[PDB]
Amino acid sequence: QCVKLNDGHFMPVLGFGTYAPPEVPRSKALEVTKLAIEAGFRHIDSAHLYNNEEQVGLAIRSKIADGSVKREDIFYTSKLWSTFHRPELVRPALENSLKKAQLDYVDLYLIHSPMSLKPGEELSPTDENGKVIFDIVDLCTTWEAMEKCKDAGLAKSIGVSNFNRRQLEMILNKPGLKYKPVCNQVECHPYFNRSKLLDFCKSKDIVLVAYSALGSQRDKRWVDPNSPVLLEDPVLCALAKKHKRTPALIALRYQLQRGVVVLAKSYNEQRIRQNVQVFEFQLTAEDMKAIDGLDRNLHYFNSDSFASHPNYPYS
Ligand SMILES: NC(=O)c1ccc[n+]([C@@H]2O[C@H](COP(=O)([O-])OP(=O)(O)OC[C@H]3O[C@@H](n4cnc5c(N)ncnc54)[C@H](OP(=O)(O)O)[C@@H]3O)[C@@H](O)[C@H]2O)c1
Ligand SMILES: CC[C@@H](C(=O)O)c1ccc(-c2cc(Cl)cc(Cl)c2)c(C(F)(F)F)c1
Repeated sequence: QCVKLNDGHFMPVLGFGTYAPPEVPRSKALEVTKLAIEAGFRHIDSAHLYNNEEQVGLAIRSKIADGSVKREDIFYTSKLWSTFHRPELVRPALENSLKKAQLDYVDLYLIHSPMSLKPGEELSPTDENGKVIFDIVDLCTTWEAMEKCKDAGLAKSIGVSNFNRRQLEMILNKPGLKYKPVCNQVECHPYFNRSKLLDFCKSKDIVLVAYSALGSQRDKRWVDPNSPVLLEDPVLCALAKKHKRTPALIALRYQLQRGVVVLAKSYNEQRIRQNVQVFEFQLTAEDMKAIDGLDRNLHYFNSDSFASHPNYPYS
């Protein structure tokens, strides 16, 4: 139930999203990560931005101390936040994540976003008028510092997130490139299937990783409340009736059958265990076709602040 990356390492096909808005107490992240591991999740997706590596790190070590799982069985993912894009800031930001998560290494270390921000300890650098402050960093130099982390054995694999094709090509055509990004974690779901980008990554042996596969958490901070609810789609519901499954299981299985590693966030014990039921059933060739036809080029995250960034991936 794993896929081989272009560096030889293997990543579980289903991953547990660990982001919850800050209004949720951080103790929940420690509990649901235990429930997710008990339910079958081995791939755990986190980030320095999420502010939960302390809790997710303890939940991993707890379930290891239980004997329920071993560290090698767990595929931990972290992300380098935008404020730490400069080369001298990459390795310090990774070992800080390692120190907080109580880990000697991360399985996967990502560039969280190509939209560089002003360097500093603050994650949302704001100016006097409410503007988020942008920065100008050559991401090829950022990637070089990621390569030094993989050679230092602090990240078994390295990759990117929220990169478009041309932003990927910039890395792929970098003189002196030592490692290729094993993955590119982007927003992907039946409404935003990213089919064109998916064929590009497959032709370079880059694993597409779908976040907001269940249509996101719909935070009013970033999501228009008038956008359609993904899991209330008539086609996904009608397929949920046909396979006696849930609309969510249809959305996750769709990504698995098309070669996309899927993430699934949930802070409810019953919906955590229900998500691993994605391995019990299968969709026909027709049903995969029906889901492909729901595409509407709709990304649920939309903000005017980032849309003026020169590295804003969408257009
Ligand atoms: N690289 C990036 O830039 C990036 C961006 C966004 C997200 N991510 C990662 O991807 C993960 C998932 O993305 P997301 O935050 O948008 O959440 P999501 O996977 O799209 O899920 C959306 C909502 O669906 C609910 N849910 C879970 N299982 C369900 C089920 N069987 N049936 C019905 N509803 C279910 C969950 O609510 P409940 O919690 O109440 O169960 C969840 O809030 C995140 O946690 C994060 O790790 C990465
Ligand atoms: C809050 C959750 C967080 C996570 O990583 O889970 C997250 C969600 C969405 C985005 C995002 C938003 C836009 Cl509008 C465009 C794009 Cl490309 C990406 C970002 C990012 F990358 F901006 F930081 C981060």
